[PDB]
Amino acid sequence: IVGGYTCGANTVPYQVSLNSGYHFCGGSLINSQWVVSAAHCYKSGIQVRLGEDNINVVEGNEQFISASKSIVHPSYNSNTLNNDIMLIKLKSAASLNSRVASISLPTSCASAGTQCLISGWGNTKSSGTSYPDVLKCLKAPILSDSSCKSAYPGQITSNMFCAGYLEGGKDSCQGDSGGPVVCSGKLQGIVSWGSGCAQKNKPGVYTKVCNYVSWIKQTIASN
Ligand SMILES: [Ca+2]
Ligand code: NA
Repeated sequence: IVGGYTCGANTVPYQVSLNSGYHFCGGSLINSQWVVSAAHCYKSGIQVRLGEDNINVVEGNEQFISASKSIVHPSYNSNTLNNDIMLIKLKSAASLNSRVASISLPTSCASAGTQCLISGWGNTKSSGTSYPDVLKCLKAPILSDSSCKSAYPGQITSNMFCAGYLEGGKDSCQGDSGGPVVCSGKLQGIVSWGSGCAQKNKPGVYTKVCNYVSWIKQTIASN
């Protein structure tokens, strides 16, 4: 996250860290046994870490659970990153508590102008590399699709939306992928891609979760 602030320990209780010997992507807990993340974060041998704040120090509120199965969306295109979403089933159910809670799926899609909260353990520099150890947060609005499509011609589909600051300065970055975008108490996006981080006229691009609630609900009930 570039231009964000330190969230505070366990203030984003639905945020998860996917680890394969190191933190490589974020995710969101949707219920005791399922996590949603981006499909481009797919890897075999994932350990989901919940109740995390400093990912390098065990502070006591963490739960490390291995994934029993991963489902990448049937229409995921790794070239355009259209349908960038995947579900992960935990080997055991997580114990939900004050520090570990799930996020609710949306009943409708959000409007341009709505403010959201984006969080993650990714790079914090637009031009440089600085990876933090504690969770960072950033508040950003959803941008009109017109401004999104004008920043990226021919690349935006109906399953994506942009959020951020066209002036640059604030944005999600790599290491934040798969993580949540929550607006009004519902999970509306997943960190997917963008052009660099916090560059002018290059806002972040997110997976539009309101278009996948039926596939999500149907898939977790059958697995
Ligand atoms: Ca920790
Ligand atoms: Na993240």
